[PDB]
Amino acid sequence: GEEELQENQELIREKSN
Repeated sequence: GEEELQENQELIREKSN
């Protein structure tokens, strides 16, 4: 389905410290 983008925003979460 649409798991690509589901994951990318979680990568913005990881940008955290």
